[PDB]
Amino acid sequence: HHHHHHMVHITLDRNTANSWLIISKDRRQVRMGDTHQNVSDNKERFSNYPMVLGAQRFSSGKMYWEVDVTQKEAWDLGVCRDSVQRKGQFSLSPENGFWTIWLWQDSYEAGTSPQTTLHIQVPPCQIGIFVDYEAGVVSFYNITDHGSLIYTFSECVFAGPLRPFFNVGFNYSGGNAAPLKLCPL
Ligand SMILES: Cc1c(Cl)cccc1NC(=O)[C@@H]1CCCO1
Repeated sequence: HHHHHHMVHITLDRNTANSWLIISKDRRQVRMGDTHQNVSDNKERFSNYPMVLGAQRFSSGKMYWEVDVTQKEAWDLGVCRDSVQRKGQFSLSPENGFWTIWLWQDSYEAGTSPQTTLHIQVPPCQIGIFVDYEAGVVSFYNITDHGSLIYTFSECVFAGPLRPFFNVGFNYSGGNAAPLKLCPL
């Protein structure tokens, strides 16, 4: 791809984080803590899952950023509506305002309803995310494999401002403590 020139500097929004997340001082890294992180509750926080939003809101144009997923067993990445549900149980789907991919149990899947199997030959250590607001496109790229396409959501009905979306995943196994990191431009 040749999307790198629409690069945007994403930072994480502490106020949206599940209360067990630890966001770095530079707001570019997030990991699951081994307990509640001593913050007050608020209506923005994702309650049921280890999720957080980027601070930036996008309502036009082309945007591109990259995320490091090295040595994680589970995660979700993409974009979502600013108005997505925060509390209780929900599925990641375009109907619920999410355009995402994930790793779970040694398989990669796109967050369609029902979910779509991804075909990845080279497990990615860094993921590129491209949004074209006007075109209604969200695309994912394998930076480890020379930028190869992972998945394109097209005919997207955003229906609102978009925010970068992250899930560090559960760490029941003890093998998923590693952070998500926003990679430099
Ligand atoms: C923080 C969290 C949410 Cl939000 C949802 C489900 C699980 C967890 N916690 C973990 O994955 C690990 C394993 C048990 C102790 O923490």
